[PDB]
Amino acid sequence: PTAAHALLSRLRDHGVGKVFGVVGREAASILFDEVEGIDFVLTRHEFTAGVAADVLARITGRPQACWATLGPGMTNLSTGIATSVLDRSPVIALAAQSESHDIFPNDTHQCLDSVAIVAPMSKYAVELQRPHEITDLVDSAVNAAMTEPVGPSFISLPVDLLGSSEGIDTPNPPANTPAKPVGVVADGWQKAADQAAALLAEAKHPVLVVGAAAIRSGAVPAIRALAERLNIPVITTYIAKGVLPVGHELNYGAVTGYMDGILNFPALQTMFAPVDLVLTVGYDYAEDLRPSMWQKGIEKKTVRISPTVNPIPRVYRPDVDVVTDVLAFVEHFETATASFGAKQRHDIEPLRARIAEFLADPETYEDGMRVHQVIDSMNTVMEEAAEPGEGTIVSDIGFFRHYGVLFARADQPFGFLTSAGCSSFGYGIPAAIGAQMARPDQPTFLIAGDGGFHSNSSDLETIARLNLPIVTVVVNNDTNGLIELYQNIGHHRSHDPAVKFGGVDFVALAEANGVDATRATNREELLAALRKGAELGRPFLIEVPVNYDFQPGGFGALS
Amino acid sequence: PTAAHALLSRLRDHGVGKVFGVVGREAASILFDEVEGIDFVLTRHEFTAGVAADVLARITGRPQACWATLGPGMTNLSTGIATSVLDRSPVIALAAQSESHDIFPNDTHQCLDSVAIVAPMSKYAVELQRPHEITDLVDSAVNAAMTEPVGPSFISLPVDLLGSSEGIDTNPPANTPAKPVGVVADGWQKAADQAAALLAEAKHPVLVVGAAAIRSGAVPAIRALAERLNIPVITTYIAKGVLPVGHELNYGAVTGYMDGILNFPALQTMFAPVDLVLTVGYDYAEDLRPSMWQKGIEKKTVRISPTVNPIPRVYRPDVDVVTDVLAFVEHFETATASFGAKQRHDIEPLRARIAEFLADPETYEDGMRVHQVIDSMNTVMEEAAEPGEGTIVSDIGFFRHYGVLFARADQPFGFLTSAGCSSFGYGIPAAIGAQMARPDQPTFLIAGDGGFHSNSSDLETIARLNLPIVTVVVNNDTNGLIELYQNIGHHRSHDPAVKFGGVDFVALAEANGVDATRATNREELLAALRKGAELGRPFLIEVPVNYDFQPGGFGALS
Amino acid sequence: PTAAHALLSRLRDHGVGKVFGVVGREAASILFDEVEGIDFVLTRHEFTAGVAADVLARITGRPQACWATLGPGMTNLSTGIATSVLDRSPVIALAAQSESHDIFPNDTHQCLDSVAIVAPMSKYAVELQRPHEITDLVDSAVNAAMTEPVGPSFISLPVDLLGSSEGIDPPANTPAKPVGVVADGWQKAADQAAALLAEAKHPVLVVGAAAIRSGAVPAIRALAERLNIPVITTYIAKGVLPVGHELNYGAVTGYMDGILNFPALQTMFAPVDLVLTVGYDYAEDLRPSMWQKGIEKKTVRISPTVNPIPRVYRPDVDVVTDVLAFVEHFETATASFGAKQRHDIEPLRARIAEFLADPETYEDGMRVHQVIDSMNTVMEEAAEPGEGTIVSDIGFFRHYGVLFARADQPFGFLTSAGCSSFGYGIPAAIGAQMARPDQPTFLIAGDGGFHSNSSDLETIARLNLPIVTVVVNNDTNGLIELYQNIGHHRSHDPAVKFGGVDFVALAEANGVDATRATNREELLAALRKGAELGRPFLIEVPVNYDF
Ligand SMILES: Cc1ncc(C[n+]2csc(CCOP(=O)(O)OP(=O)(O)O)c2C)c(N)n1
Ligand SMILES: Cc1ncc(C[n+]2csc(CCOP(=O)(O)OP(=O)(O)O)c2C)c(N)n1
Ligand SMILES: Cc1ncc(C[n+]2csc(CCOP(=O)(O)OP(=O)(O)O)c2C)c(N)n1
Ligand SMILES: [Mg+2]
Ligand SMILES: [Mg+2]
Ligand SMILES: [Mg+2]
Repeated sequence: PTAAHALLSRLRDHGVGKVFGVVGREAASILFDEVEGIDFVLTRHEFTAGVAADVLARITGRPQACWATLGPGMTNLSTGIATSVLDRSPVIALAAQSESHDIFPNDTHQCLDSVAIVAPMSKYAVELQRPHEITDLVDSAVNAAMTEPVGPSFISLPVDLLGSSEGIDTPNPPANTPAKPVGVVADGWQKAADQAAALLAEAKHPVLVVGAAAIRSGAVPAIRALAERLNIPVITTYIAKGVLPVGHELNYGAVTGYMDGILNFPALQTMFAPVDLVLTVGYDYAEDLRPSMWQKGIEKKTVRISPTVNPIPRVYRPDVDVVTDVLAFVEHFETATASFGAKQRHDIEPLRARIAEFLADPETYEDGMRVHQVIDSMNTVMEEAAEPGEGTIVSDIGFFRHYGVLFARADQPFGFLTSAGCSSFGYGIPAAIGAQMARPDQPTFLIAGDGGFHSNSSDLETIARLNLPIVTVVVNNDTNGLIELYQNIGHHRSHDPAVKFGGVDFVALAEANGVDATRATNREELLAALRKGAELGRPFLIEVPVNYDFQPGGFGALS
Repeated sequence: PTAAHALLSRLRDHGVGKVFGVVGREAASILFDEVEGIDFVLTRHEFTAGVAADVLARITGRPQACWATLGPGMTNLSTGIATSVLDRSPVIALAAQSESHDIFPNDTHQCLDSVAIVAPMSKYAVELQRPHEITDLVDSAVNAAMTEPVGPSFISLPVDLLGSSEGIDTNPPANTPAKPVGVVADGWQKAADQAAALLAEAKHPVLVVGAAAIRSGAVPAIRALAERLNIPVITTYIAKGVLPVGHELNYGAVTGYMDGILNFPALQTMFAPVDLVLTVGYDYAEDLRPSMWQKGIEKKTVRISPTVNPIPRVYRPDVDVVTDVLAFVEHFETATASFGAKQRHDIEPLRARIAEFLADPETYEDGMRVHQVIDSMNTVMEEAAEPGEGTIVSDIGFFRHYGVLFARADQPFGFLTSAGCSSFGYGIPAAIGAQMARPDQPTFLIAGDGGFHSNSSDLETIARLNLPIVTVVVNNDTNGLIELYQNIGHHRSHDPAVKFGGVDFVALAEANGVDATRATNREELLAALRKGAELGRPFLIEVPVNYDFQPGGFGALS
Repeated sequence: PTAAHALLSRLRDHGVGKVFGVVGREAASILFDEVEGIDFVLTRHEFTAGVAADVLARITGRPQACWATLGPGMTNLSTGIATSVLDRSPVIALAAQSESHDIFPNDTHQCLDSVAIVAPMSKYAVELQRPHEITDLVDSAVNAAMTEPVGPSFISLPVDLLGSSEGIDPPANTPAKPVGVVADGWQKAADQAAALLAEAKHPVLVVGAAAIRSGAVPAIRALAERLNIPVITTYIAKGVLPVGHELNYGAVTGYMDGILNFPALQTMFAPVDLVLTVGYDYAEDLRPSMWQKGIEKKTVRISPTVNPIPRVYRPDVDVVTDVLAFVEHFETATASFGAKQRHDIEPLRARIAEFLADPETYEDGMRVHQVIDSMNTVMEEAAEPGEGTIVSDIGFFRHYGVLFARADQPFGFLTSAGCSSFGYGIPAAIGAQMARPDQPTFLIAGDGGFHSNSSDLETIARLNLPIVTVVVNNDTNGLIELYQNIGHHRSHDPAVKFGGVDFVALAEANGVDATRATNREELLAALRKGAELGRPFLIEVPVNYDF
C-alpha cells in the first residue's frame, strides 16, 4: 500500500473521480485501480488530458486532475497546464520523474527539471521527496489551485517514491477543499463599493462588463437580479456568455477586438460610445476584453471589482478599485443602491440588427459556406436538442472562433466554451470531452478550423472510445486563416508557405478513428447533418468547406 | 527592413536554409520571404517542427532553426526543445512573445514567462529587448548551441520589436563552428596514456561508442583503430552504423530491454569476458548505463568525453579523459602504435539468437511479430539503398527496442531514434528531417499505434512536402511498453491506462493524401515495402502485431 | 560517522585544509573537529569568510571552502559567492538549511530557498537529499568550480541530513589547473593571429588573470621579450612582469587620465595597431573602449571560453583554447619573426614617476599617490625579491593602487575587479597572508569600505596575521561623490558623507595596535614599525581628493 494509493486516495478526498492522461513507465509504480471511485481516462496526447481537466474544473467549480510521464510527458502536459494558468481553472497536474537517486536534469535519460520548467506557469510546483508527504502535497496543491486567480498546481513524482510504502499507514485528515475559490479582500472595500454606488447614482448609461470570475464566485443570479432592477446592460467576455439567457433585453452580447472588422460595422462604438460608467465585474485582462475596447465616445468612469489586486496598473487604472469577492460586492451594492431606480439604457439595436443579418444570410456562395451561416445552423439545432438553459457549443481557436464569440448561442453560463487566456489551437476536442462529461445529458457541439482541429485530431479516437456523443463541425479552408489575416494586416499580402495546407478529408479522418461523419456544403445539408448527429447517440463529425473574404484594413482595434 | 529581416539574414549567415514551425499572429511582423535562401516549413504541430530541426542538425552537423508563436506555441515547441537538449542537437528555437510594453506573464492574453520556462531545458535562453541586437543574440545562441553537450538555444521575440527597424542600419563574419566546441582538461594526454597502459594489459577490450564520437568526426579513425587492434565495437542506439553491416567487429547495439526481448542472456554474452570497457564519447542520456556492461568479471573503464563527468554517483571511470574524441583517438593511435592485436571475445551465440529472430518463419494467429516486420524492412532497404546509404527511423515504444537490436544501419545515423528524450510521436518529424538531409536516399519509418497517433496529423505535412518516406505502423491497439511495465510492477494489466479502440491507419493516411495499404504477413509486407520504395511519393503500411511479453526477463531495466 | 565527517573528509581529499565561516545551529550536526587536517576559521561576518576563500583559491590555484548557517547566514555568504563568480575563483560554498522534512521557504523559521537564490551566481548549486551522496556532490561542485570561467559551487545542507549516518560506510582527481574549452580549428585561428602580428608595427599583449591560471606567465614573458612586445595588464594581472621591466607598460583603469592630468590612455594605445587580449575576461573591467584610442586596431581574443559578449567585443581573430597551449603554438608560428619597434610611452612614465615623488605637504591631509609611494618603498624593503602582497579595497583610492602599486609577482597586487564589493580588503589580506605566510602583506582601504567590514579586525588579531593596514580617511564615500559630480555637476552630502571615525581607536578596540600618520615621514615610520612588528598593525591617514 504505497504512495500511489495515498495519492489517488487523497485526490478522491478532494472529490476527484477522474484522472485524465497518458501513463508512461511509472505504471510499474501505479496501475490506477488502487482506489475505488477514481478512474483513469487515457488520451492520445497529454495536452488533451490537461485541457479536459481544465474544462471539467471550470464547469463543476471543483479541482480536477491530469497525468503524464517524465520528460516529454510533462512538457506535453505543460500546454494543458498553460491553458489552466491563463484560462483560470483549478487543476492538479501530476507527472512522473526519474528515480530520486538518479535525478540529473538533461543527463539522465528522459530527465528534465520539471519543477523549474512548470513553476513559472503554475500556482504551486513541488517534487515529492518522502512518500507519506504526498497527502499534504496534494492538499497544498489544491489550496494554491483554488485561490484566485485559480490555476494549476504541479507535483513531480519520482517513480521509486511513487511505488514506496515507506512511512505510509492505516485515517486521513479532512480534505478542506475551499467551497468556492479563495480571494483577496482589501480593507475598506465596502467604502470603495459605496463610491462605485455614488458613481452609478450620477450615471446616465452604465454597463456591467462581466468576466468568468463572476461565475466562479457564484454571482450570476445576483448580477442578473441587480441588472434587471436597475436596467443596466450586461456585456461579457467570451466565456461569460450566457450569464443572461438568449433573448434577454439586457443581454447586450460579448466583445471581441475582432468584431468591427468581422462585421464591417462600428460595433465597439455602438456598444460603448454613450456609456459613462463601466463596471468590470470580475475583471481579468487574460480574458482579452481590454480597456482600449471600451474607450469609445464620451469620457467614462470605471469600477474594477475583483478578488485580486490589480496586476496591470500600466494598462487599467480604475477610478474605483473594489478588491473583494464578486458575490460579496454585489450583495453590498444591492443594499447601497436599494433606493435607486432604473436607468434609461442605451440603444444598441443597430448592432443587434447587423448581427441578426449575418446570422440570416441567405446567399449561396460559389466557394463554400460562410462561418456565420454555419453557426446559425448550429444554433438552430442546439435550440431544438437542448432543454431550455442547457447545451454547450465549444470553439477551438482561429478566425472562426471570433464568429463564435459574436454569433454562438449560449443559454447558460459556459454555454459557449473556448480558451480566452491561453488560446492553444487543438483546444476544441478536449474542451468538448470535458464539457460532455460535466454535462452528461446535454448536447455538446464543437466547431473547429482545419488548422487547429488537425493539430489535435488524433483524440477523435478518445471520443469514440468513451462514446461521448459530441457533434463536431470542422470549417475547412486549407489555411491557418487567422494567420493569413495577420500577414495582410502587417504586410498587405500573404505568404502561403507560412499558412497554407494541402487537402485533408476530415470525414474520412473521423471514420478512421471510428467516428461516423459526413460533408455538408450548404444550410440544408448542414441542418440535416447536425440533426442526425444530435440524435445519433454517438459522436458525429461534419466537414464544411468555408471561405472568409476578409478586409485586412478593418482590424485596427487589435493594436 | 526590420529585426525580422536581421534575424532571418543572420540565420542564413550560419548556413540555415529552412525554418520549421507554426506561425501565429507575429505574422504581422514576419512573413518569411524577407531573405532569399531561407524557406519556411509549416507543420501541423510545433513538436514536429522542433524534432525535424533536431534531426536535420544531427545529420548535417549544422545549426538548424524552428519557430512558434507566443504562449501555447512556445510550450508546444518545448517538447521539441527537450528533444534537442537530451538528444544533443544544435537547434536555434525561436518564439514570439507579447508586445514588450505588455509583457505580464499569466495576466496578458497568451503571455507566459517563456525564458523562465525554457532556460532549464536549453543551453541559452534570452528575450529580445532592443531590435538591432538580434544579430548578436543569434550569435550567442549558436555559440552555446555548438558547445558540448550540444543543445538548443532559445530566443523570445516580442511582436513589436520583431517588427521594428529602430537601430538597424544597412554584417560581421558568422564564424560558425564546423564541429562542436569541446571541454578539454589539462593533463588529458597523460590520462590517455594511462588508458593506453590499461589496453596493453587487457585481454578482451571493447569500444562502446556513442553519438558524440560521430559529431566529433571520429568515425573513420575509430574504425581504423579497432581494425588494427582487433577491438570489438559496441554502440548506443544511434551510433548504430559506425561500422558497416557485416563488419566482423560490429558487435551490435545495447539496450536494457535486450535480454527480455531475446529471452537470452545477451548482456552476459556481450560483456562477461570483457576486462576493459572504453566508453568513447560517453553520454548517460543515451541510456547505455554502467549496470548494463557490469556483467561477469570486474572490468576497468575509460571514459572519453568532451565534457566533465556530470554523474560521478553512477559512473566513476578508472581513467577519465576529458577532451575531443577525435583528438583522443589520434593521440591513442600514437600511444598504441606498437601494440599487438587482441584476441577478441566470442558473441556468436548472441549473433545467432538475433539472426534467428530475424529469420522467424512462423505464422501467428495474432498478427506479425515486430522482429519479422524489421527483417522485411531491412531486406527492402538493402535493395533500394546504395551501399552505405538509407535511413530507418524509429518512434518510441516496445517495438523501438526491437529496432535497436534488429534494424539495419549501413552508415552513421542510419538508424535514428530519440535516445535521450524519447517522446512518442518522434517518428514523423525525424523521418522528415532525415529525408530532407538525405534527399536521394530511402527513408523508412517504423512507429507503434500509440506514438504514431500521438502526432499522426503531420502526415499531411509529408504529403505537402512530397517526401517519399515509407511508414510502417505496427498496431496492437495498445501502449504496449506501458502494459509491460504494469506487469513488471504489479504482475497484471489495467486496460484503462493502456488500451485503445481500433484506428484504421490506412484510411487515416489516405485522409491526409498519403497512399496506404494493410499487410498481415511477410509476403504482403515485402510487396508493400517494394511498392512504397519505388513510388516516388510517401506511403504507409499498417501491420497488425502482438508482443506476448515475459515480464520476468526485464530485470536489467532497474 | 556522519555526513559531516564525509563532507569534511572529501574536502580534505581535494586538498582543503581550512573552512572559513560562521557556524549556526547546525553545530548540533557538525563540530569541525571530525577530520584531522581541516581547521575552522571563524569570521565576524560570512562575507569575510567567502572572500578569504576566494583569495586563498586564487593564490594557491586550488579549491577552497566557506561556510554559513541557513537563511541569513546563506544571504550574507552570497556576497562572497558573488565575489567568487565575478572575480573567478574555485570556491566550495556550504550553507546549512532547515531539516529536510521542514523545508518551507519563507514560512519555516529561517528557511529560504537557498538553491534558487544562489544558482544564478554560481557554477553549480544543489541541496543534499541522501546523506551518503555528499561525497559525489562535493566532487561535482569541484568539477564545476574548476571549469573556466572558474567560480563557486554551492551545496545546501539540511541539518538532519548533515548529522545523519544513514547509508555511510574513491580518488578525488582534483584538476591541477582549470578545465577549459577548446574550439576545433583554434590552431588555424592562432596562425591567422601570427599573420596579423607579422604585419603589425606596434602590437601589445593585454594580459588578464586567466593567463596566470593557465600557467603561462613565463611563456608570455619570453614571447614578449623576444619580439619586443609591450605587456599591459588588468587590475589582477599586475606582476606578470617584474617591476622595472622595460615591457611592463602597467595596468590601466578608466580614471587614469583624470588622476594624472595627462592623456595616459592615448599615449598607451593610440599608435597600437594589434591588441592581443591574452586570457580576456570582460569581468576584469578592461573593456574594448579602453584600447579603442587613436588608429583602428586589429584584435586577437585568446580564452578558454567561447566569447560571451559579441555585442561588445568582436575580435578579428578568436582563439578559443587553453592560454598556455596558444602561447606554445604561437611561439612556433612566430619563431623566425623580427622583433618590433615598441611605441614610446616615456612621457607617461616620467609623469607617473613625478606623481609618486610629489614632495608637497598639503594643509588638508596626504594625497593618495603619496600614500602608495610610501607603501611601495617599505614593501620593497621588507619583502624578498619577487615577494609581497599589496591588497586594495574598493573606492577612488583603489585606482591609485591599480596605477601605482608595486607588484613584483603574479597576484602581487590584489583587488576585486569583477565584483568590487567594498569591505573586500580585510578578507583579501587574510587570504593573502595565509597563502604567503612568510611574505609581507599590506592593505589599503578607504573609510567607507573599510568600515563596511571593519569588525573582522578582531579576526586578524585572533589569527595573529601580521597584516599592515592603511586606512585613507576623508569621511566620505568619495568615489560616489565623484559620480554625483560627473552626472549632476554637484554633490549631495546625505548620500555620501560620514561623521568622524577614529580608526586608530577602532583597531585598538579589536586588539590591533595602531597609529595616525599625517605626512610622508610619519607614514614611512609607521609602515616600517608595522612591517617589523610580527603582529597586525593599522595606520589611519587623513586624505583629500579635491576634483
Ligand atoms: C499552439 C498554437 N500554435 C499556433 C497558434 C496560432 N493559431 C491560432 S489559431 C490557429 C489555427 C487557425 O486556423 P484554423 O483552425 O483553420 O481557423 P481559421 O483561422 O482558418 O478560421 C493558429 C495557427 C495557436 N493559436 N496555438
Ligand atoms: C510524450 C510521451 N508520453 C508518454 C510516453 C510513454 N510512452 C513511451 S512510448 C509510448 C508509446 C507506446 O505505444 P506504441 O507506440 O503503440 O508502441 P508499443 O509499445 O505498443 O510497441 C508511450 C505511451 C512517451 N514515451 N512519450
Ligand atoms: C557592497 C558595496 N556597496 C556600495 C558600493 C559603492 N562603493 C564602492 S567603493 C565605495 C566606498 C568609497 O568610499 P571609501 O572606501 O572611503 O574610498 P574613497 O572612494 O573615499 O576613496 C562605495 C560606497 C560598493 N562598491 N560596494
Ligand atoms: Mg482554416
Ligand atoms: Mg502499440
Ligand atoms: Mg572615503
